[PDB]
Amino acid sequence: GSSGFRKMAFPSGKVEGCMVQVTCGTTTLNGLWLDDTVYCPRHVICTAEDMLNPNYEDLLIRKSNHSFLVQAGNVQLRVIGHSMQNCLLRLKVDTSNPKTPKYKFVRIQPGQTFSVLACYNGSPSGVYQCAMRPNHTIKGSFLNGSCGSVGFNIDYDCVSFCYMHHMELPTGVHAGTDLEGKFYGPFVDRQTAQAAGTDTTITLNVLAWLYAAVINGDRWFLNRFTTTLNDFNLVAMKYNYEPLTQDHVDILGPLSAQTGIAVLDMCAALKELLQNGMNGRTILGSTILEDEFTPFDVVAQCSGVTF
Repeated sequence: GSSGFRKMAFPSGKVEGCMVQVTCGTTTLNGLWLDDTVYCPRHVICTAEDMLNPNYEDLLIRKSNHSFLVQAGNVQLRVIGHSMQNCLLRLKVDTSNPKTPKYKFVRIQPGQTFSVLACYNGSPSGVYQCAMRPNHTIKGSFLNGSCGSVGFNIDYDCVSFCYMHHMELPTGVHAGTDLEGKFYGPFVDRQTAQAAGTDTTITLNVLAWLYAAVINGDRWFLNRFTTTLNDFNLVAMKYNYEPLTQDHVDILGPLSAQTGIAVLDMCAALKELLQNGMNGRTILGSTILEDEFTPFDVVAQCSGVTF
């Protein structure tokens, strides 16, 4: 047994210095501060009510430069200009962020990983690695209660801002846009049922997670049965799981080598936890199967065999 899984801590390269808080009305979210400009989700101008059907074009002409309170710690950046870029809100401040790095605005895609700086109430609370699900969402509990946080990659001395968090979908995943205000995926910045096809559980991660568990003591969930790749995916879909490809099986080769448990034998164990549940039982201090951690996040912390 263990006290839970922790995700690797990646570099930030002074990205934490570009974080500020934007407050219009009763809403307060995170924003990106570069030079003399501030970026943040435009729904910061919407009160809980104006979410069922907001027309930002008019909700904006009802705000001035005073309407916005930009904070950089105990320091306030005075808004001397405001415009709108798609779903982002552009704000011109009366000063440039001294610790602004060489950057650019790229727009990655599903599969590509990037670091994300989560902000609890404001202060930076860690940099994490996340990938863009094929449906264009991201699974991470650290983004809960956040918003307006940013994702990026570092190449030498240049920061590549590629993402901004807007709203959390009821399915537990998060939707964001690139740094031009254009959403990644069929999502929108309004309160509406739009989380269709985001409830699919990532088999690859659960498995990895299950390996991470075995590596730290948890074994009870390991029966001595087995299953074919086909007979597994049969159950995979029944419970809304990603059918596993022989390709995915390769990815889980390092861990299978380390623990000495064949990937198919780990599936027979998973298939059980899906047809019977855990029964108030636990795995790495969890009563539900986790899938926020990829095979790489696991191998990272739980090193093991070297390659």
